[PDB]
Amino acid sequence: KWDYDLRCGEYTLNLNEKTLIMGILNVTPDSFGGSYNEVDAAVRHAKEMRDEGAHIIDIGGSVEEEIKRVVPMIQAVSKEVKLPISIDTYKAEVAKQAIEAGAHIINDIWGAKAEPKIAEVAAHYDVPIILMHNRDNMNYRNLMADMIADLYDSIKIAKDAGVRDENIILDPGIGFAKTPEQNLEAMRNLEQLNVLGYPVLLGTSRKSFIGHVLDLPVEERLEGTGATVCLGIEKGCEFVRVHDVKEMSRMAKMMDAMIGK
Amino acid sequence: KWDYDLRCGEYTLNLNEKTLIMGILNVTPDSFGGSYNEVDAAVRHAKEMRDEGAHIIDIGGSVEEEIKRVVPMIQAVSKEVKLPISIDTYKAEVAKQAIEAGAHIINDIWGAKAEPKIAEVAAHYDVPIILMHNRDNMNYRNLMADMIADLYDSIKIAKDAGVRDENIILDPGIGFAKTPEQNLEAMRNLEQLNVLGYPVLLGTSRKSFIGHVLDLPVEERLEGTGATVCLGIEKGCEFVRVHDVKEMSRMAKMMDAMIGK
Ligand SMILES: Nc1nc(N)c(N=O)c(=O)[nH]1
Ligand SMILES: Nc1nc(N)c(N=O)c(=O)[nH]1
Repeated sequence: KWDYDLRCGEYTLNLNEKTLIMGILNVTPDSFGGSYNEVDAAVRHAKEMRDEGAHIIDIGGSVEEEIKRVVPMIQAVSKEVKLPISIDTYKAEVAKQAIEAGAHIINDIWGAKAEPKIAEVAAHYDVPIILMHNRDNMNYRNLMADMIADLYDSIKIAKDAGVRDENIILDPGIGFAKTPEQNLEAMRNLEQLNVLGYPVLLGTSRKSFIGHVLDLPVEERLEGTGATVCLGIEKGCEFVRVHDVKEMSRMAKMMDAMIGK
Repeated sequence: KWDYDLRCGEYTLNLNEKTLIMGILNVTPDSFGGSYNEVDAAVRHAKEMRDEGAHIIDIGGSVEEEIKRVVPMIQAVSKEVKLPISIDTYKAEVAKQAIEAGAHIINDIWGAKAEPKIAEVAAHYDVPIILMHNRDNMNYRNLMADMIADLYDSIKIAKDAGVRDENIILDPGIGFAKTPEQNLEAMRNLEQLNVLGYPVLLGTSRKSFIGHVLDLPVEERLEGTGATVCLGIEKGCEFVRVHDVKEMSRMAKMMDAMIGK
């Protein structure tokens, strides 16, 4: 199905053998970047997730401030944990610094629209970039049609910046610029993103539309996240972005055995 | 989609609004049927499951011995918990007694093949009956083709005994007469059972094929059962048979919101 591998400098991700788990790194800051408690807690937690089945660690970010916070964690983590690191920013300068600091993948929630020059940063360092569906409004003529249109406007910016098709991963942006009923409608029609020809990452972990259905606080969302990850993998997605790495690695793995991936 | 309701004497199950959860009643016997600890523990546990989202309680069974064990639990539970009770037997006499004792549904793991007269018991009391795929051997020419053939031989016996179409629920018998690879193949092709025209119950809770994939003991099977319940509901099934009622009710419910049931 994929005729290539996701190349990440030192690490390669095969896209055929299994659903790839992206671990959401917990970034509780200190009231005082760099300091000992916040980097140490980020490392212990990247290590926990490596040990419970994560294949990528996702590290989330006032511009020079964002860099001072995030660069030290990428250095200490890339050092101490042997996994690819994605950097969660829409700022081109923050992205430049992160890959320089040791990050492998750009994770952009504005899909190169926030700051187009980010795609030039991906182009140059030749890293994979995740383009997420997002928009600054919620006026959908047709939810899925508009979604697929908007993602395509992202791919045009990425490609016009030098980005190779093989470094493009797409993401439906569940929980961004979508009512809770539009979120459930995007889950129900996720297979449509496949027509675009690119690997798909789903990020649904703990989000309010799960609590809208279940009527449950954020710490009570494990089973509902499970259901989204499963429908996700059944609908074709290549990665899932989760906080609960142990549980979702097991669900992912059972789904894989069944769907025959 | 269903143009009728599952009629159960006092209780009716609507088959359209939600995936129906069947709770597996825990039947630890006493070394001495009827006695106080075993009926009391069965009741407390039927009550727990009623409170965590179960819609049916499934009560599982030397023939006169099976009846002395199971009749008292059906009396105390039907009394103290206001849910329909299915009776898990393939013996016609055990089934007769159970419905007389207050049970609403017959749950037959031999699909009227073990003892054909069970279908006469269903016919007469006019109760729903679950016909499970099972066979005393494992020589499949074509797993799904043979499955659907064998289930049809069950429906013929049921119907020839007087059973109305509307009292027939089918079950693919995951974990019966199937290698672990055939179990995963039946999960992957579950939607085929829909051509037969009947509601489908899935029972996958904690079964060794989950541990074959995950390589995990029976008490470590929650996430893998979750994955089967989800693929199950996505593939069209109307009921799921589970031990972990709290967790699977939440998964079921999230899946329902998404698939649009
Ligand atoms: N790709 C991606 N990045 C994020 N920061 C997300 N936030 O939830 C998401 O769903 N997807
Ligand atoms: N219907 C039904 N009854 C049982 N006793 C089962 N056992 O696991 C099952 O999977 N399905």
